[PDB]
Amino acid sequence: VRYSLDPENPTKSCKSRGSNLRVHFKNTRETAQAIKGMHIRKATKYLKDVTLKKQCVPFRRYNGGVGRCAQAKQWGWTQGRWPKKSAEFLLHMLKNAESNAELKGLDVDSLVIEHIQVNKAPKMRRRTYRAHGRINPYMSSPCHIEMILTEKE
RNA sequence: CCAUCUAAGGCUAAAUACCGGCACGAGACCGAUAGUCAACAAGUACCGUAAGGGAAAGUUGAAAAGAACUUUGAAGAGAG
Ligand SMILES: [Mg+2]
Ligand SMILES: [Mg+2]
Ligand SMILES: [Mg+2]
Ligand SMILES: [Mg+2]
Ligand SMILES: [Mg+2]
Ligand SMILES: [Mg+2]
Ligand SMILES: [Mg+2]
Ligand SMILES: [Mg+2]
Ligand SMILES: [Mg+2]
Repeated sequence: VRYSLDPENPTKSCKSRGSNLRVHFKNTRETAQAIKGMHIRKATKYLKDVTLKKQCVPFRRYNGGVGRCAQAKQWGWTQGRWPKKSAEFLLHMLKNAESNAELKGLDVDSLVIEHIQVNKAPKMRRRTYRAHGRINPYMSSPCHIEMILTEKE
């Protein structure tokens, strides 16, 4: 499969990908943008402590109705959240990428997230029941995610 | 006055008609939202107590040669 961005050199880079993940697209996009260029260990720690609710993911684009929190100051924002499902999905994929690098014989401790991208996957349909005998959709919003790690000093 | 038939009984092929049926041939027609509703397990799924109503849906590749094997993950799912 082809990636949206090609790495500057394929020798010092590893790739990971997932499709039709059953996690919210907007939450996943926000937490992916939160970890756009961190070191691998830093990103792992950040996602872990997001799950334990010690640091927040700032919601910048899809922020309508998102409440304020005190941990967005360190991001220079006002609205932050703690999406643990997307955090753990990204954690699993980061682990997969780390294993990928260790297979390709890359220095694990020098990897940074070069390119991360979240798309919208095909949606799956459910039904909800409203007043006066009416039915509206109950669609979910899965996502496809790709990630590239690159050796930097 | 003329003209023309012989009712109240019966039979009779051909020339004529044919959006059903069997078997065929063709077209300045349509080309999968078109052409029959129906190119496909279509009067099927499904709805209505019933009379009845009634869809959506074609295309890998020349050939499955349909991805052995290694690796991360519980797996989906990935990298080679
Ligand atoms: Mg409002
Ligand atoms: Mg209801
Ligand atoms: Mg009701
Ligand atoms: Mg007579
Ligand atoms: Mg007679
Ligand atoms: Mg007769
Ligand atoms: Mg002829
Ligand atoms: Mg077409
Ligand atoms: Mg097609």
